[PDB]
Amino acid sequence: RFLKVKNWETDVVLTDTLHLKSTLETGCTEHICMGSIVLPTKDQLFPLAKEFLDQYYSSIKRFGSKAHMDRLEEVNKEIESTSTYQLKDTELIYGAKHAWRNASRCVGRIQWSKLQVFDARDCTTAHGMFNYICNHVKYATNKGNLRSAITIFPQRTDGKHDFRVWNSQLIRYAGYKQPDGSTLGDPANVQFTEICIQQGWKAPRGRFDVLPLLLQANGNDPELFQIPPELVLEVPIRHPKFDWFKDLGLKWYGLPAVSNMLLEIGGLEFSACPFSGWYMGTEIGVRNYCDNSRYNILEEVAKKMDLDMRKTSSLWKDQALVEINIAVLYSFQSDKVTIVDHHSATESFIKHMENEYRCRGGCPADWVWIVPPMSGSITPVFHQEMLNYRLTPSFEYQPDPWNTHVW
Amino acid sequence: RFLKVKNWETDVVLTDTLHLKSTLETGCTEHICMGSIVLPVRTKDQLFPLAKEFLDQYYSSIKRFGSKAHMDRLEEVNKEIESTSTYQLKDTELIYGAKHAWRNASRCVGRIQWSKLQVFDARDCTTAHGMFNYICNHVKYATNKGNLRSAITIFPQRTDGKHDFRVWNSQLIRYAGYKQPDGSTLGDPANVQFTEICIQQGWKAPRGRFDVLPLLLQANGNDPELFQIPPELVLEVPIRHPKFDWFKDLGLKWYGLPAVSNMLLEIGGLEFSACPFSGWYMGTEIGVRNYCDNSRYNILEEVAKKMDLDMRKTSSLWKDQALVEINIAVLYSFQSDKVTIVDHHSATESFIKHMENEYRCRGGCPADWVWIVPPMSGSITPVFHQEMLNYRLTPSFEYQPDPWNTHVWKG
Ligand code: HEM
Ligand code: HEM
Ligand SMILES: Cc1cc(N)nc(C[C@@H]2CNC[C@@H]2NCCNCCc2cccc(F)c2)c1
Ligand SMILES: Cc1cc(N)nc(C[C@@H]2CNC[C@@H]2NCCNCCc2cccc(F)c2)c1
Ligand SMILES: C[C@H](O)[C@H](O)[C@H]1CNc2nc(N)[nH]c(=O)c2N1
Ligand SMILES: C[C@H](O)[C@H](O)[C@H]1CNc2nc(N)[nH]c(=O)c2N1
Ligand SMILES: [Zn+2]
Repeated sequence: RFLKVKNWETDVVLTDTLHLKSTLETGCTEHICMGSIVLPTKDQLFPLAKEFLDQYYSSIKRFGSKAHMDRLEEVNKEIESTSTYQLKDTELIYGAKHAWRNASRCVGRIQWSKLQVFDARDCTTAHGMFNYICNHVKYATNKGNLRSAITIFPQRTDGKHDFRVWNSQLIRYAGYKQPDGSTLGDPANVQFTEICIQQGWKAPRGRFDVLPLLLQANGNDPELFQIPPELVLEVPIRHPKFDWFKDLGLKWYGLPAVSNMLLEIGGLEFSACPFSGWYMGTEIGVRNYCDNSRYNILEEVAKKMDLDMRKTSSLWKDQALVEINIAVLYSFQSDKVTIVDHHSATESFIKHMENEYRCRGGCPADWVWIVPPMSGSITPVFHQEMLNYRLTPSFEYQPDPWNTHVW
Repeated sequence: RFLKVKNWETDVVLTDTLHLKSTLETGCTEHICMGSIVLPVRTKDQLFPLAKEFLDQYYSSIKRFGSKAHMDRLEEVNKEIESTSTYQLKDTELIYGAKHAWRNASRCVGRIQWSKLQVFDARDCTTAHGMFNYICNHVKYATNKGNLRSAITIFPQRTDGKHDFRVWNSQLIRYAGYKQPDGSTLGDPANVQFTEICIQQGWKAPRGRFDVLPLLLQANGNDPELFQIPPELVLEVPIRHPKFDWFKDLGLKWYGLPAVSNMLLEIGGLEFSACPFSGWYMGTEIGVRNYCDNSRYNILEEVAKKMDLDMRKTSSLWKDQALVEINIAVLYSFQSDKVTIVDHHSATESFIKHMENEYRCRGGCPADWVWIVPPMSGSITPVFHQEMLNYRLTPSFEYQPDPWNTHVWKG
């Protein structure tokens, strides 16, 4: 019931009580751990609402007060006659911040309380969505000095009137299959790119073409919009020691903005809720650039470095990997675009865990995601035991909408 | 039930049916995953089912399930249990058992090799001197002048839990750790506690940075006794770097034979509390963990100093650079001296092939991702992108508490 986590580098031991307030299911059983698997009515709504409002009033130190009780009553009245309810602005802001706070896969949660919430619940059209998104992009980007934000569109109703952003991130590059047999641009985005072209996008057929947005409002068929190019801050990638690096032709965008998730607050479901913070360097340099199924540039870089690629045991992949990541961090810094390195981010996260343990009785955390994809054990999170459990409010994965939507 | 795992790099999907044979528990619940927690006297009653389960597996593996020889053995074990409260394994079953514990070790990336274990039966051993001799022979055999061979030595099983055989060293070969009055550590900080016990037992400590610890061996629940492994049997590799000539002057070396001696081997409900086993190193065990953990030799700073990396900011990735160089050095030194070692690229790649084969032939392969993924360069290895299912099969290797915590001292 009371659980301990040990840090094996420092011997520090923390006691987790927060997991008892856990609700959703992990996918693990007593017989089998699924820790590494990427994806493991009116009567339903009111307990969810109550649970949420209870934690809200408790957080503003007004638990069991006459405003608490009054609010529980009002919401129940609204559910009874309307079959849903509307959040107060204060509750929406709290819900959003807590969904980030509870994101067990997110290393960057030391920041969770600083989130700027943009209430777009008055939005009715795809055009409205595009406006709100450009405003999000410009506010968050802040000429390179990034600020975390989320923009929240209307909640699911009967689920036939869903707001969805079809893109997985507000800003991503296109991917194209070629007669050549290989892939140009980002192979992750090949399918989406074709859906764009099929909806009518004029693709420039380049390696780094910022995708158009495909916005769906009120359950209607989605529409295409190009983000104003001057709102998309991008960084050319150079190395502080290697002159030739720049000639690889590499760039990345400054704003990571996840747009395919579902925000659940008080049992209410926000299917379009793009949020953004800023990059940890490894996301770009390790995953985006070096994953086999991504830009996959390791082979080319090692070649420019004249390393011995005859034997895996020369660690040429590893040498090149480091240099790629040095260049990402360098390029972002030189251009004054907020980025954080994996040492600095994981250290801040240990500080955040300790804060959450003393202040909240725990911090749900998924070690498989929290440990950076390079140099794992030289960052402190590697040595830190973590307990993973699902708290609400939460962000949840949701399936790509093209498998769901009917035209 | 059919469980599916996906590789996110190749889109290859596998189907696990073997997790259905799993009985022991994980630490996890539908409400909490303890995937990253390091640690998440038997009855006649419980024992025959465990025996039966084991002998059913064994007899199935040999294509003799339900044979007269199968039923004979079940009856003979049944009788031996009711009569004596325990039972003895046939050599054939011991070997199979020990091979399977390795096969089932979900935290081990080296399992492609599981069927080649050399098993040394040391169940006739009665004394600590007897244990020392068995261990020397294991070391010499496993070492094989650098052409390492995997081996396990199995001492007598638990009886009443008052007469346990134990190796007190966590590995057969490890370096001493000495805590100094100024709070610094000399040698390996991981072994300070054990070193102090060896000293209290009368070991005369050389007090250098790489002093091979003596063996502390407990036979038959008796107080442990100390023994020095003959030095000529302890193969070591001085670490140097192919391009950096100053690297030798750090004065690093490491031993070639990784040999885990603190685990418990369970077969058919029997418990073997002393069962040292050994294979060969994956480079990162030494170059990443042993050298670069902050609570181990911690040489990152001193290496990056000699490399003249910019150390004023973590975002230079000075630590990541120094780490790659150290790991290059480890692999280079081992290869140069013809001591078996495997890089993390080659090891994880072989593991994926092992794992896919295990799915085809066996219906699954329990695997602990947290441990399988190497401690540097995670996602440029194929295992990072591989979904894994972790569950507990027997025969098994289990962690056990250190004996100085539990031992009744006789005097
Ligand atoms: C402020 C800087 C931030 C940093 C450095 C950061 C860092 C990260 C990293 C490295 C990951 C793993 C992502 C991956 O590898 O795909 C992640 C995941 C995640 N982050 Fe954060 N994040 C930040 C801001 C935010 C914000 C503002 C939110 C919500 C408002 C958020 C919510 C999430 C969620 C839900 C995940 C898991 C997403 C998934 O399952 O794909 N993050 N974050
Ligand atoms: C032959 C070459 C082998 C390689 C390259 C290899 C590699 C590894 C590595 C890298 C680990 C995790 C290491 C750590 O961080 O502590 C490990 C764990 C383990 N290995 Fe293997 N191994 C090999 C042979 C064996 C053998 C022969 C056995 C037993 C017969 C074995 C059983 C285990 C067990 C039980 C663990 C978990 C240990 C623990 O929980 O501390 N391995 N192996
Ligand atoms: C199948 C599936 C499930 C799931 N939960 N997720 C995915 C997206 C994948 C996961 N991993 C890479 C890719 N996600 C793309 C990068 N995600 C950035 C997260 C982030 C970083 C910094 C600031 C932020 F606001 C947000 C796919
Ligand atoms: C507390 C605790 C629990 C547990 N299960 N385990 C430990 C030993 C830890 C694991 N990680 C560092 C340290 N022990 C390192 C020794 N591991 C060598 C594994 C190996 C490699 C190659 C060939 C072999 F035969 C065996 C501690
Ligand atoms: C199979 C495995 O769960 C998968 O590759 C995970 C591992 N850890 C990860 N960690 C992060 N931060 N992001 C990822 O996309 C993944 N992928
Ligand atoms: C907390 C965490 O589970 C712990 O540090 C683990 C992580 N993964 C590991 N993986 C290996 N192979 N060996 C280890 O000692 C550890 N330590
Ligand atoms: Zn689990």
